[PDB]
Amino acid sequence: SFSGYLKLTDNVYIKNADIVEEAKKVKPTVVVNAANVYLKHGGGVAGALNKATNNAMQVESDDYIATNGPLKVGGSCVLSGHNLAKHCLHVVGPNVNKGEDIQLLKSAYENFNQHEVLLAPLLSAGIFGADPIHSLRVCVDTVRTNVYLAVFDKNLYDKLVSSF
Ligand SMILES: CC(C)[C@H](Nc1ncnc2[nH]ccc12)c1ccc2c(c1)S(=O)(=O)CCC2
Repeated sequence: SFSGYLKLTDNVYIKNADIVEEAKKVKPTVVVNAANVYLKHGGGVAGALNKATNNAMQVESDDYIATNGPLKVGGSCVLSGHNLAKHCLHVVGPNVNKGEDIQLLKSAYENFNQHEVLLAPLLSAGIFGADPIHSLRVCVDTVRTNVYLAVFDKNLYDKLVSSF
């Protein structure tokens, strides 16, 4: 199971950890990917999860987009978790560096409520340009299911916990 997490609320937990390493250790039912609408897993969390699958996540993702078209910002899709989890929930948070509306961050976190328990990153943080403190607050105020957040930066983890 999940270990070494700090409990923030009745249902939100947080740890300073690499989500790829956490997925390989736990093999959760659901791992969330910080996806873009095209499912092009080039960098950040998406690039790291895809590299751990030996590119099998990208091959599956390109077939999904060829059939269905792109996702919406704030939307999601369920695909295989490959060697990392039973399933991967690909969720698109708004990328502020592309001028996407930050209000769509709450819609993105609502996708988590369709799963009883998930391993996830903070949406729209990092190269998506949003304030991580804001992302954690939207997470706690929107997600009702059990979410285990992996934040791979000790300095940011300490700032998130000390300001919570
Ligand atoms: C540095 C943290 C803010 C964090 N990094 C991480 N958090 C957890 N496992 C990780 N493995 C490798 C890095 C990594 C973070 C959280 C969310 C997002 C990104 C980064 S991003 O990939 O830059 C863009 C998408 C959203």
